[PDB]
Amino acid sequence: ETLNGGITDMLTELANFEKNVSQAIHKYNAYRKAASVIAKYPHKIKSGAEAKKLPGVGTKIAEKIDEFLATGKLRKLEKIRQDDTSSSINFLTRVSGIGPSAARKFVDEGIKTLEDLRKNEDKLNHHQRIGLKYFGDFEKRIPREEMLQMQDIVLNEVKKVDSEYIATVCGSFRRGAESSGDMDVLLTHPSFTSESTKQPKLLHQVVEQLQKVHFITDTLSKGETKFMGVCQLPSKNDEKEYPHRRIDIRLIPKDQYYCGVLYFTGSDIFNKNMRAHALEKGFTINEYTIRPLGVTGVAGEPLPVDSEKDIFDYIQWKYREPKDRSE
DNA sequence: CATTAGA
DNA sequence: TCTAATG
Ligand SMILES: [Mn+2]
Ligand SMILES: [Mn+2]
Repeated sequence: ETLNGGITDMLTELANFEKNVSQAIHKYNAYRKAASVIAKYPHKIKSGAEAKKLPGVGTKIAEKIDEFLATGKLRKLEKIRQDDTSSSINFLTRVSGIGPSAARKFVDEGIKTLEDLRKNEDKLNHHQRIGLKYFGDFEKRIPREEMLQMQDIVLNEVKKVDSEYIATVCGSFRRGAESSGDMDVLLTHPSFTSESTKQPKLLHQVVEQLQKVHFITDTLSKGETKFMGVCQLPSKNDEKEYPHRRIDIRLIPKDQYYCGVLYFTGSDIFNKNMRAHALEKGFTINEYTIRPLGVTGVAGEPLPVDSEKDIFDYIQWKYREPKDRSE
């Protein structure tokens, strides 16, 4: 957690680089498993060979550890850290819609900067076009104060269109959190569930409503169950306008909401931890259901959930307020 | 780990 | 269709 900090940190720097700049999935995958185990190691790794003893650690990585242990730096790390090309990929990538793939391609063509990005807006698809348009705002964190306003609006329309609609703003926001990165609204309705063959409109309707009133500004991607967009709070009695916010709305068949919801609320740890328990407690939990574990090894049969309660109950846990889903 | 765009 | 990208 800190005894091996630098070693894992470097390892990650390296890993990340292969995966992006180069196309070294293997090497890349190599660095992480490596970084993964040394992290778990209970003792200050004093040397190559020492780490070396570990699974995942080969000759190449050890060697790196040696140099870094020896001197407070890594050359190869130093070389990349400097290099404009790799530098450029790291950058372009920030644009919503630009993955490494395209990052590299652009680079190749010579699009390195944000300006260059503009002068060739044509080279970019809508998503990436929007990404660029909202580049500053896309980087800015969302104040709960703002999150509170947002959520207010959504909930209002949703209901206006259909009273039968169930919506949940999940994530960090849900979990109390001071700021959040983008809004995630979980959505479900009674006339939609596991079997009931769709009702795309179910998604569509609201998407519209939101737009209609100007909450939704742009569309990043929209399908019959998941829409990805951009939103914004009505700029008051002028002198101050609101940054553009990433927002994602998803349709869920009523019969999987809470698992769904439960889930998204996290925290990643809480999840796992919750999930680990369900296992002893004779169950299985995953993004949509929870099924009783059969002794033969495995077993199926989705239990019936009406609230985040039912689930706790199931694995007979303490119902944990989202506030404290922290771990 | 899955859903949407794209070309 | 595959491949990319966000989550
Ligand atoms: Mn979020
Ligand atoms: Mn999101």
